[PDB]
This record gives sequence, C-alpha cells and structure tokens, in this order.
Amino acid sequence: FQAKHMDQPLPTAIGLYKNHPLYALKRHLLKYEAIYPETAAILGYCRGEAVYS
DNA sequence: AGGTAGTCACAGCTGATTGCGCTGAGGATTAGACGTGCGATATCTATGCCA
Repeated sequence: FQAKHMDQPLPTAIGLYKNHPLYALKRHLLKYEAIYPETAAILGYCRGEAVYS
C-alpha cells in the first residue's frame, strides 16, 4: 500500500496540500508548527507554492 | 522611765486587662484554530469569421 500510494496521484490543488503531511505546504502550517529549510529546500510546486517534507 | 526602729495601715507607680484596629496562610473563584459563504477569477472549447 505504501509503495502504491507514495505520491501516486500527484495532486496540484492548493486546498489539497492543506492538512496533508505527505506534502506539508509552508503556508498550510500552524502558528506553532514550522518547516526546516535545512532538510527541505524544494520537493514540488502547486500554483507557485513550494513543497517541504 | 525615755526615743526611735520594727510592724501594721494606708498611698503613688506601673503592669495587666478589655474593648478595638491591622498581614500571612488557605480555601473558593475570546485567540488562534476550524471550518464555510460569498465573491472575484482563472479556465477549457464550440465554430463559424474569411483568406
């Protein structure tokens, strides 16, 4: 199941990247949660929105 | 027999008493998230325009 569902659909809708840890959009975080640019530079894009692990 | 020290009966000084105030411990007491509603906005394709 993990192998099948590892980034298979490849969604590119802004709403889908929210509350989705597999994508973890920078703008779709919380006040207390924050990205780490050291281990996440770029993994994908959606309407000019970068993806971080 | 004589006078002032010991003894007892009362006076000033001061501490305890009785109203009342104050602290210290002790037990009582709407702001980012999470969504949607509305509104501005990208977005895909029919199809007939005349060269």
